[PDB]
Amino acid sequence: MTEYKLVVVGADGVGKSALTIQLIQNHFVDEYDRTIEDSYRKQVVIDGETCLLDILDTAGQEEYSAMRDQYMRTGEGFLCVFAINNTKSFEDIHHYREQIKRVKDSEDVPMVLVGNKCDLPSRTVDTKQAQDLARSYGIPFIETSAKTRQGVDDAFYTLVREIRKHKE
Ligand SMILES: Nc1nc2c(ncn2[C@@H]2O[C@H](COP(=O)(O)OP(=O)(O)O)[C@@H](O)[C@H]2O)c(=O)[nH]1
Ligand SMILES: [Mg+2]
Repeated sequence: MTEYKLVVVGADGVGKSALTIQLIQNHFVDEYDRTIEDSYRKQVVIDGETCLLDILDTAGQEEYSAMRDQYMRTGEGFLCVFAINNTKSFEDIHHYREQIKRVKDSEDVPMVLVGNKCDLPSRTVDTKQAQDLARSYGIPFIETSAKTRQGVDDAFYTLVREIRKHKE
């Protein structure tokens, strides 16, 4: 049974926890403590392959965790999430990409740029901005809404496909 070890990163409030729970539990969580970091596991079928997902929902807290360390070290792909109504969160993305490059000592890490909250009308980052940024990195860009499930499987599955390419 293939396992994929994914990590969800991004600024506070972008929806990292909502997207992870929406994937795992198929419901949209209104409020979830911003300082809570946890791992989730679900067996799924991606493209006809049954596999295990093992997902760390980061909170970027400073107290030490040894789980945090192993997933950064052993994690195989990363979701870099910003919100489309949050210009500062899109500006924060570079910091997170550079941190992942450092942990993997590599410019080629499986990674997907996710622009969350696409159910909102007050959009300050347009698709081209985000598409230009993902092309710069050579990684996919996927629009998500944790609230209605739009793109949620696509974001997590596309990353797994990025992991598959790397493993070849
Ligand atoms: N409208 C909308 N709100 C969202 C979406 N995802 C998350 N939120 C809301 O944004 C806030 C932060 O979400 P949370 O999952 O705690 O973000 P985190 O800090 O990245 O873990 C919460 O109030 C969520 O209800 C979304 O797709 N659409
Ligand atoms: Mg959270």
